[PDB]
Amino acid sequence: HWGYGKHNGPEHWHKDFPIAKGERQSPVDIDTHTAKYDPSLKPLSVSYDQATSLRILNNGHAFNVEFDDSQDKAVLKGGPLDGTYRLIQFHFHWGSLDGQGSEHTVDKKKYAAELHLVHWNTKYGDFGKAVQQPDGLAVLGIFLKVGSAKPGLQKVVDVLDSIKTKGKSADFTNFDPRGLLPESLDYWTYPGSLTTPPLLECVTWIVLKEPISVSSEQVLKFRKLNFNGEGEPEELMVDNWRPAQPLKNRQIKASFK
Ligand SMILES: NS(=O)(=O)c1cc(C(=O)NCCO)c(S(=O)(=O)c2ccccc2)cc1Cl
Ligand SMILES: [Zn+2]
Repeated sequence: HWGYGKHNGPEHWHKDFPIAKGERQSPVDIDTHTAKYDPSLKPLSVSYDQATSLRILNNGHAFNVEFDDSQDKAVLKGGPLDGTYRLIQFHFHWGSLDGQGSEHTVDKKKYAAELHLVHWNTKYGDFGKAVQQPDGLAVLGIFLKVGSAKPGLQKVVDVLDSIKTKGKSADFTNFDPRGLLPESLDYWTYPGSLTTPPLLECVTWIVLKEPISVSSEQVLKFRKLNFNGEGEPEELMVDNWRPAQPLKNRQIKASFK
């Protein structure tokens, strides 16, 4: 039932998912001036050499690229984390226009889109168990701006025609997520939540400072997807982002400056 419209969008979610109004909700505005530099923070370790993508699915909220997470093949560690998190999926949030679409903001600035690489803590054995724990997930968030194309994104953009509507899925193998990363791994980090129902408070957020640029034609192709299922009235999949939530009793830490 939940989604992103006037009658079922973010402002409604708390009815079905009361944690919506909880103490560590995501996303947030990152006020770069009040973020605390922490010189005890380690470089982030992104080991994506042997990642195995399996598929791509339109779930009627976004598209998820799924990975085989049955072995330590694509892992995040270091940075603020204790131990090892395995990549399960990535997806994006984006706008109807280039001036909005990101979930986190930087000094109130909205980017065209935001990439989420979702990982789970191996101490909990799998994803379903991890989401029930306060340190279960680490999500690496990367901002997209419109400018030069990202060559490494094009394989994703080119398959979207095949998964236009809610419930459609395609085989999607040999996709290399390293091609979606910016040069720098400087980051902000804070404890928060899933940004979509069920909104569970289980995420260590790691948000990269450096955006990637993607072309207008690449993001235009994301906007051709549909929230509706095949043979329902067409509703373009745009503005699938939750706005900034109250920081409450949290400090955002920076790995830089
Ligand atoms: N946005 S996010 O905080 O990185 C985030 C987004 C989703 C998500 O896929 N949501 C559905 C569409 O985005 C998930 S999920 O647990 O795989 C899930 C899938 C489908 C429906 C609900 C939930 C986990 C995280 Cl951590
Ligand atoms: Zn997300």
